[PDB]
Amino acid sequence: HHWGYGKHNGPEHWHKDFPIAKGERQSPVDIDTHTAKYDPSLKPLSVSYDQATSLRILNNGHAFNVEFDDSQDKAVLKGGPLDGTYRLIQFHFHWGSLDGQGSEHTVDKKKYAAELHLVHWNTKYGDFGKAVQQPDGLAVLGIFLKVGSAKPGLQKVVDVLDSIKTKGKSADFTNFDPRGLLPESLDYWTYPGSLTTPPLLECVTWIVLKEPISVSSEQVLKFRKLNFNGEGEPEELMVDNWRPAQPLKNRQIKASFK
Ligand SMILES: [N]S(=O)(=O)[N][C]C1234B567B89%10B5%11%12B85%13B98%14B%1061B821B326B%115(B%12724)C%13%1416
Ligand SMILES: [Zn+2]
Repeated sequence: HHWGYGKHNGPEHWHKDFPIAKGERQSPVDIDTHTAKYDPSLKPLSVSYDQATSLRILNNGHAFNVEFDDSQDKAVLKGGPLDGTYRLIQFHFHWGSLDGQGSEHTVDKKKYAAELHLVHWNTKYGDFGKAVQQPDGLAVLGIFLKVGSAKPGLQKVVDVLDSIKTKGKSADFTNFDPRGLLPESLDYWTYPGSLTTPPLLECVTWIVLKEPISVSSEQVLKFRKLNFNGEGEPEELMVDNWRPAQPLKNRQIKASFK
């Protein structure tokens, strides 16, 4: 009886196996733009993805994951709220069954069609597994998707999804440049939170970009043809793989922009 997004194993059940689900710094959260405060102590954000080496794309039964070679300092996130250097390990999306839902973070309670998460670990901790035992182990760059014009930098991902339809399937996915998934502006909000999936670990410095990227209805429709189930099992479309907003508790959301 594994965790998932259904009625009997979804977000309202996760706390039974992962009691940190009811913790003091869970994600995602609603970003109340009027309560968010500009923070002059934030340094410029540095997203340095020129040398990123992608390896593989994987359907893990919850999302599709594009995985990178993180054995050297290549694709790194620095600056902003971060102390030190965080290495890109993978990215994935959360999306809806309909265009009106799919994001995990919300903005004044607005839900976007999807949300991209670029996951990075703090290189002072040596490896990802050690980083996830630290309160500043991870940084996730979150980017909202709205439906409108196509995102040409996404199409290579969309086009390989047919080959990883079911849980456990993977495909080679080299030479993919995640710079093509970024909006023009790096204006962002930041707060301390958690992974939004089990194990829900409270390691994450969240950096959520204000500017969404636009993707086409056809692009997102292809996300929604993936399957949660494995090959030869009854078809359950991979849709609505998002956790809703959690209590803000004793936190403040800071803005990089005035
Ligand atoms: N939405 S999230 O980025 O908080 N969680 C996604 C994960 B997938 B699995 B991979 B590993 B586990 B799960 B957790 B991070 B990485 B990424 C770790
Ligand atoms: Zn995620």
